[PDB]
Amino acid sequence: MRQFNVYLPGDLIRQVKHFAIDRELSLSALVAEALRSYLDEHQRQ
Amino acid sequence: MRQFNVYLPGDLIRQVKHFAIDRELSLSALVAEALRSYLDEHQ
Repeated sequence: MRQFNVYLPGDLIRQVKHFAIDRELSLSALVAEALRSYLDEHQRQ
Repeated sequence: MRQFNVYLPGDLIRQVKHFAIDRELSLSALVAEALRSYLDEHQ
């Protein structure tokens, strides 16, 4: 795993952490899933 | 806005970065949309 750094709205970051807490997910796992799901959804040729 | 630091698979990071290049997005815009869409769909 490598370090990934990006600017986001502070309230988005809070919503993501809240969501992780409710599903007992690590941030790394949740964020990875959200990114993979978006890339999958938006893939084109 | 604020810095968000998280550890991810290196190959996913590269994939994300390549995608942002091809779609002419900032990483901030891309990541924000992926997270927002994920949260939106799953609530």
